[PDB]
Amino acid sequence: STGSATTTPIDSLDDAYITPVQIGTPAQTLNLDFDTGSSDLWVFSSETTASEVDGQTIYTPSKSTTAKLLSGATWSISYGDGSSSSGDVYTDTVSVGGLTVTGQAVESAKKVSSSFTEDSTIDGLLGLAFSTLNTVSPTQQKTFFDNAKASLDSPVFTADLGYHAPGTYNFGFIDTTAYTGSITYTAVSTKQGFWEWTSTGYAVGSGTFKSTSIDGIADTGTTLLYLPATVVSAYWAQVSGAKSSSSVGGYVFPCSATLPSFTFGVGSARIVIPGDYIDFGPISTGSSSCFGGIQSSAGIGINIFGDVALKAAFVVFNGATTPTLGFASK
Ligand SMILES: CC(C)(C)NC(=O)[C@H]1CCCCN1
Ligand code: NA
Repeated sequence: STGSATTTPIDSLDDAYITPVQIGTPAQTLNLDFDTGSSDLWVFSSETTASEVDGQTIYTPSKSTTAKLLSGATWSISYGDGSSSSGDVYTDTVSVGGLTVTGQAVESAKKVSSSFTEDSTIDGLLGLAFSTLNTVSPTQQKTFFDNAKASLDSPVFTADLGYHAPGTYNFGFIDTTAYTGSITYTAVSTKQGFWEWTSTGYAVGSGTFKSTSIDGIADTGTTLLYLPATVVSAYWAQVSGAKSSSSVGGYVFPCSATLPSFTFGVGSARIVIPGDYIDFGPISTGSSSCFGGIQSSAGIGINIFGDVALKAAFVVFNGATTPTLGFASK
Protein backbone atom coordinates (compact mmCIF):
# COMPACT_ATOMS: atom_id res chain seq x y z
CA SER A 1 0.00 0.00 0.00
CA THR A 2 0.90 3.67 -0.32
CA GLY A 3 -0.58 7.01 0.65
CA SER A 4 -0.06 10.55 -0.64
CA ALA A 5 -1.46 13.71 0.99
CA THR A 6 -0.96 17.40 0.31
CA THR A 7 0.36 19.52 3.16
CA THR A 8 -0.50 23.24 3.21
CA PRO A 9 1.02 26.20 5.10
CA ILE A 10 -1.17 27.50 7.92
CA ASP A 11 -0.21 31.14 7.11
CA SER A 12 1.87 33.41 4.90
CA LEU A 13 5.08 32.69 6.90
CA ASP A 14 4.97 28.85 6.68
CA ASP A 15 4.76 28.73 10.49
CA ALA A 16 3.47 25.15 10.20
CA TYR A 17 1.84 22.85 7.69
CA ILE A 18 -1.44 21.01 7.96
CA THR A 19 -2.43 17.77 6.27
CA PRO A 20 -5.98 16.39 6.16
CA VAL A 21 -6.45 13.11 8.05
CA GLN A 22 -9.57 10.95 8.07
CA ILE A 23 -10.48 9.52 11.49
CA GLY A 24 -13.37 7.22 12.27
CA THR A 25 -16.41 5.85 10.46
CA PRO A 26 -17.95 7.76 8.81
CA ALA A 27 -14.77 9.77 8.28
CA GLN A 28 -14.14 12.85 10.35
CA THR A 29 -11.49 14.93 8.54
CA LEU A 30 -9.14 16.90 10.78
CA ASN A 31 -6.18 18.99 9.68
CA LEU A 32 -3.15 17.76 11.58
CA ASP A 33 0.41 19.02 11.94
CA PHE A 34 2.68 16.11 10.88
CA ASP A 35 5.58 16.21 13.33
CA THR A 36 8.72 14.11 12.79
CA GLY A 37 9.92 15.36 16.20
CA SER A 38 7.18 13.68 18.29
CA SER A 39 5.32 10.41 18.46
CA ASP A 40 1.73 11.11 19.58
CA LEU A 41 -1.30 11.41 17.29
CA TRP A 42 -3.53 13.70 19.30
CA VAL A 43 -6.62 15.69 18.35
CA PHE A 44 -8.96 18.34 19.56
CA SER A 45 -12.07 16.44 20.51
CA SER A 46 -15.57 16.46 22.00
CA GLU A 47 -13.69 15.96 25.32
CA THR A 48 -11.54 19.10 25.03
CA THR A 49 -12.35 21.73 27.70
CA ALA A 50 -14.78 24.04 25.86
CA SER A 51 -12.91 27.29 26.76
CA GLU A 52 -9.74 25.79 25.13
CA VAL A 53 -11.40 25.24 21.73
CA ASP A 54 -11.47 28.31 19.40
CA GLY A 55 -12.32 27.35 15.81
CA GLN A 56 -10.63 23.91 15.58
CA THR A 57 -12.45 20.96 14.07
CA ILE A 58 -12.96 18.29 16.75
CA TYR A 59 -12.98 14.51 16.69
CA THR A 60 -16.15 13.07 18.31
CA PRO A 61 -15.52 9.40 19.08
CA SER A 62 -19.19 8.82 19.97
CA LYS A 63 -20.05 9.50 16.28
CA SER A 64 -17.55 6.89 15.01
CA THR A 65 -18.79 3.32 14.73
CA THR A 66 -15.17 2.09 14.81
CA ALA A 67 -13.98 4.10 17.85
CA LYS A 68 -13.11 2.09 21.01
CA LEU A 69 -11.98 3.62 24.34
CA LEU A 70 -8.48 2.34 25.12
CA SER A 71 -9.50 1.72 28.72
CA GLY A 72 -7.21 3.24 31.37
CA ALA A 73 -4.85 4.86 28.88
CA THR A 74 -3.84 8.49 29.32
CA TRP A 75 -1.32 10.75 27.66
CA SER A 76 0.43 14.02 28.40
CA ILE A 77 3.00 15.80 26.28
CA SER A 78 5.19 18.88 26.59
CA TYR A 79 6.86 20.29 23.47
CA GLY A 80 10.16 22.20 23.00
CA ASP A 81 8.24 25.54 22.70
CA GLY A 82 6.60 25.14 26.18
CA SER A 83 3.19 24.05 24.77
CA SER A 84 1.36 20.98 26.07
CA SER A 85 -1.71 18.81 25.87
CA SER A 86 -3.13 15.76 27.61
CA GLY A 87 -6.11 13.47 27.69
CA ASP A 88 -7.38 9.96 27.13
CA VAL A 89 -7.14 7.52 24.23
CA TYR A 90 -9.39 5.82 21.66
CA THR A 91 -8.46 3.40 18.96
CA ASP A 92 -10.01 4.08 15.55
CA THR A 93 -9.42 3.83 11.83
CA VAL A 94 -7.10 6.57 10.54
CA SER A 95 -6.41 7.26 6.86
CA VAL A 96 -3.84 9.58 5.34
CA GLY A 97 -3.84 10.17 1.63
CA GLY A 98 -5.64 6.86 0.92
CA LEU A 99 -3.46 4.77 3.34
CA THR A 100 -5.57 3.26 6.14
CA VAL A 101 -4.54 1.98 9.55
CA THR A 102 -7.03 0.18 11.72
CA GLY A 103 -6.65 0.24 15.50
CA GLN A 104 -4.58 3.46 15.54
CA ALA A 105 -4.30 5.14 18.93
CA VAL A 106 -6.05 8.52 18.63
CA GLU A 107 -5.18 10.57 21.69
CA SER A 108 -8.19 12.76 22.56
CA ALA A 109 -7.27 16.04 24.25
CA LYS A 110 -9.00 16.99 27.45
CA LYS A 111 -6.65 19.95 27.93
CA VAL A 112 -4.48 21.97 25.55
CA SER A 113 -2.20 24.94 26.28
CA SER A 114 -2.95 28.44 25.09
CA SER A 115 -0.69 28.25 21.98
CA PHE A 116 -2.86 25.37 20.63
CA THR A 117 -6.16 27.12 21.44
CA GLU A 118 -4.92 30.27 19.67
CA ASP A 119 -4.10 28.37 16.44
CA SER A 120 -7.55 27.70 14.91
CA THR A 121 -5.96 26.08 11.82
CA ILE A 122 -4.35 23.09 13.65
CA ASP A 123 -6.73 20.36 14.82
CA GLY A 124 -3.96 18.23 16.37
CA LEU A 125 -0.62 16.60 15.71
CA LEU A 126 0.40 13.38 13.97
CA GLY A 127 3.75 12.25 15.32
CA LEU A 128 6.28 10.60 13.03
CA ALA A 129 9.30 10.21 15.31
CA PHE A 130 10.05 6.78 16.81
CA SER A 131 7.35 5.11 18.90
CA THR A 132 9.71 5.01 21.93
CA LEU A 133 8.73 8.69 22.49
CA ASN A 134 4.97 8.04 22.55
CA THR A 135 3.55 9.31 25.85
CA VAL A 136 0.57 6.93 26.29
CA SER A 137 0.56 5.25 29.73
CA PRO A 138 0.49 2.56 30.91
CA THR A 139 0.79 0.91 27.47
CA GLN A 140 2.90 2.92 25.01
CA GLN A 141 1.32 3.19 21.54
CA LYS A 142 2.70 3.10 18.01
CA THR A 143 2.79 5.93 15.53
CA PHE A 144 0.70 5.90 12.37
CA PHE A 145 3.89 5.14 10.41
CA ASP A 146 4.91 2.27 12.65
CA ASN A 147 1.42 0.76 12.39
CA ALA A 148 1.36 1.22 8.56
CA LYS A 149 4.92 0.05 7.94
CA ALA A 150 4.40 -3.69 7.34
CA SER A 151 1.60 -2.89 4.79
CA LEU A 152 3.63 -0.32 2.84
CA ASP A 153 5.28 -1.10 -0.46
CA SER A 154 8.57 0.27 1.05
CA PRO A 155 9.01 1.18 4.78
CA VAL A 156 9.47 4.90 4.11
CA PHE A 157 7.74 8.21 4.16
CA THR A 158 8.85 11.40 2.45
CA ALA A 159 8.44 15.08 3.28
CA ASP A 160 8.33 17.56 0.45
CA LEU A 161 7.42 20.87 2.10
CA GLY A 162 6.72 23.95 0.01
CA TYR A 163 8.07 27.48 0.40
CA HIS A 164 4.95 29.61 0.65
CA ALA A 165 3.14 26.80 -1.22
CA PRO A 166 1.63 23.37 -0.61
CA GLY A 167 3.77 20.25 -0.62
CA THR A 168 3.37 16.55 -0.12
CA TYR A 169 3.76 13.74 2.42
CA ASN A 170 4.04 10.32 0.77
CA PHE A 171 3.98 6.96 2.54
CA GLY A 172 5.40 3.76 1.11
CA PHE A 173 7.12 5.04 -2.02
CA ILE A 174 9.71 7.57 -3.23
CA ASP A 175 8.36 9.85 -6.04
CA THR A 176 11.38 10.04 -8.36
CA THR A 177 9.70 13.01 -10.17
CA ALA A 178 9.69 15.14 -6.98
CA TYR A 179 13.45 15.86 -6.76
CA THR A 180 16.46 16.68 -8.92
CA GLY A 181 19.75 14.75 -8.97
CA SER A 182 20.21 11.88 -6.53
CA ILE A 183 19.19 11.25 -2.92
CA THR A 184 22.06 11.23 -0.41
CA TYR A 185 21.36 8.96 2.53
CA THR A 186 22.91 9.46 5.97
CA ALA A 187 22.89 7.46 9.17
CA VAL A 188 20.31 7.93 11.87
CA SER A 189 20.61 7.41 15.62
CA THR A 190 17.32 6.42 17.29
CA LYS A 191 18.84 6.65 20.79
CA GLN A 192 16.80 9.78 21.73
CA GLY A 193 13.74 8.65 19.69
CA PHE A 194 14.29 11.26 16.97
CA TRP A 195 15.40 11.19 13.35
CA GLU A 196 18.85 12.27 14.58
CA TRP A 197 21.65 12.60 12.05
CA THR A 198 24.96 14.44 11.57
CA SER A 199 25.39 17.16 8.99
CA THR A 200 28.85 17.47 7.49
CA GLY A 201 29.06 21.28 7.64
CA TYR A 202 27.77 24.55 6.35
CA ALA A 203 28.39 27.59 4.21
CA VAL A 204 26.99 31.12 4.43
CA GLY A 205 26.04 32.66 1.10
CA SER A 206 28.80 32.27 -1.49
CA GLY A 207 31.37 31.59 1.31
CA THR A 208 33.65 28.61 1.72
CA PHE A 209 32.11 25.43 3.05
CA LYS A 210 33.15 24.69 6.66
CA SER A 211 33.55 20.95 7.26
CA THR A 212 32.27 20.30 10.78
CA SER A 213 29.96 17.66 12.29
CA ILE A 214 26.59 19.05 13.44
CA ASP A 215 24.36 16.51 15.17
CA GLY A 216 20.66 17.39 14.99
CA ILE A 217 17.17 16.17 14.31
CA ALA A 218 14.98 16.36 11.21
CA ASP A 219 11.81 17.92 12.68
CA THR A 220 8.86 18.87 10.46
CA GLY A 221 7.00 20.17 13.54
CA THR A 222 9.58 22.91 14.21
CA THR A 223 9.35 26.05 12.09
CA LEU A 224 12.95 27.30 12.21
CA LEU A 225 16.53 26.05 11.84
CA TYR A 226 18.27 25.88 15.27
CA LEU A 227 22.05 25.47 15.08
CA PRO A 228 25.05 26.04 17.35
CA ALA A 229 25.73 29.63 18.34
CA THR A 230 29.01 29.70 16.40
CA VAL A 231 27.25 28.78 13.13
CA VAL A 232 24.35 31.17 13.72
CA SER A 233 26.68 34.07 14.58
CA ALA A 234 28.65 33.42 11.38
CA TYR A 235 25.43 33.58 9.34
CA TRP A 236 23.99 36.78 10.86
CA ALA A 237 27.40 38.53 10.74
CA GLN A 238 26.81 38.66 6.95
CA VAL A 239 23.59 40.73 7.36
CA SER A 240 24.05 44.51 8.00
CA GLY A 241 22.30 45.47 11.22
CA ALA A 242 21.40 41.93 12.35
CA LYS A 243 21.62 41.33 16.07
CA SER A 244 20.52 38.96 18.78
CA SER A 245 17.70 40.56 20.78
CA SER A 246 16.98 39.12 24.28
CA SER A 247 13.73 41.24 24.26
CA VAL A 248 12.48 39.57 21.04
CA GLY A 249 14.05 36.14 21.77
CA GLY A 250 16.51 35.67 18.95
CA TYR A 251 18.21 37.17 15.96
CA VAL A 252 16.45 40.00 14.18
CA PHE A 253 17.49 41.87 11.09
CA PRO A 254 16.41 44.96 9.16
CA CYS A 255 13.43 44.28 6.97
CA SER A 256 15.32 46.20 4.23
CA ALA A 257 18.00 43.46 4.10
CA THR A 258 18.60 40.88 1.41
CA LEU A 259 19.50 37.64 3.24
CA PRO A 260 22.26 35.31 2.11
CA SER A 261 21.61 31.65 1.49
CA PHE A 262 22.64 28.97 3.96
CA THR A 263 24.07 25.62 2.83
CA PHE A 264 24.18 22.48 4.96
CA GLY A 265 26.06 19.27 4.19
CA VAL A 266 24.58 15.79 3.86
CA GLY A 267 27.58 13.55 3.41
CA SER A 268 29.38 14.93 0.33
CA ALA A 269 26.11 16.56 -0.90
CA ARG A 270 24.89 20.08 -0.18
CA ILE A 271 21.40 21.50 0.37
CA VAL A 272 21.06 25.22 -0.23
CA ILE A 273 18.44 27.19 1.73
CA PRO A 274 17.70 30.38 -0.26
CA GLY A 275 17.92 33.59 1.73
CA ASP A 276 14.22 34.29 1.28
CA TYR A 277 13.41 31.11 3.26
CA ILE A 278 15.17 32.65 6.31
CA ASP A 279 12.82 35.69 6.41
CA PHE A 280 10.07 35.38 8.99
CA GLY A 281 8.90 38.97 8.56
CA PRO A 282 8.22 41.78 11.01
CA ILE A 283 8.52 40.97 14.70
CA SER A 284 5.21 42.80 15.26
CA THR A 285 2.82 44.14 12.79
CA GLY A 286 4.32 47.14 10.91
CA SER A 287 7.81 46.81 12.47
CA SER A 288 10.93 47.31 10.38
CA SER A 289 12.70 44.63 12.44
CA CYS A 290 12.28 41.15 10.99
CA PHE A 291 12.68 37.81 12.71
CA GLY A 292 15.34 35.43 11.47
CA GLY A 293 14.76 31.86 10.41
CA ILE A 294 18.12 30.62 11.66
CA GLN A 295 18.41 30.77 15.46
CA SER A 296 20.75 29.45 18.13
CA SER A 297 20.08 26.07 19.66
CA ALA A 298 22.28 26.89 22.68
CA GLY A 299 19.21 27.13 25.04
CA ILE A 300 17.58 23.85 23.68
CA GLY A 301 20.15 20.99 24.17
CA ILE A 302 19.76 19.82 20.50
CA ASN A 303 20.16 21.21 17.01
CA ILE A 304 16.92 21.15 15.00
CA PHE A 305 16.66 20.99 11.23
CA GLY A 306 13.12 22.37 11.15
CA ASP A 307 10.97 23.46 8.26
CA VAL A 308 13.35 26.24 7.12
CA ALA A 309 15.88 23.57 6.26
CA LEU A 310 13.59 20.69 5.30
CA LYS A 311 11.52 22.74 2.84
CA ALA A 312 14.72 23.26 0.77
CA ALA A 313 14.92 19.49 0.19
CA PHE A 314 13.06 16.33 -0.69
CA VAL A 315 13.50 14.31 2.53
CA VAL A 316 13.25 10.53 2.87
CA PHE A 317 12.52 9.08 6.29
CA ASN A 318 13.65 5.49 5.79
CA GLY A 319 12.13 3.28 8.51
CA ALA A 320 13.88 0.05 7.49
CA THR A 321 15.42 -2.16 10.20
CA THR A 322 18.42 0.25 10.12
CA PRO A 323 16.77 3.67 9.68
CA THR A 324 18.37 6.32 7.51
CA LEU A 325 17.53 9.82 6.24
CA GLY A 326 17.85 10.87 2.63
CA PHE A 327 18.07 14.37 1.20
CA ALA A 328 17.78 15.53 -2.38
CA SER A 329 17.64 18.97 -3.93
CA LYS A 330 14.40 19.86 -5.72
C1 LIG B 1 2.67 25.57 15.30
C2 LIG B 1 2.34 26.35 16.57
C3 LIG B 1 1.56 27.61 16.21
C4 LIG B 1 3.60 26.72 17.32
N1 LIG B 1 1.52 25.49 17.46
C5 LIG B 1 1.94 24.93 18.61
O1 LIG B 1 1.79 25.44 19.72
C6 LIG B 1 2.64 23.58 18.45
C7 LIG B 1 3.14 23.33 17.04
C8 LIG B 1 3.89 22.00 16.96
C9 LIG B 1 5.04 21.95 17.96
C10 LIG B 1 4.56 22.26 19.36
N2 LIG B 1 3.82 23.56 19.38
NA1 NA C 1 7.58 33.75 16.77
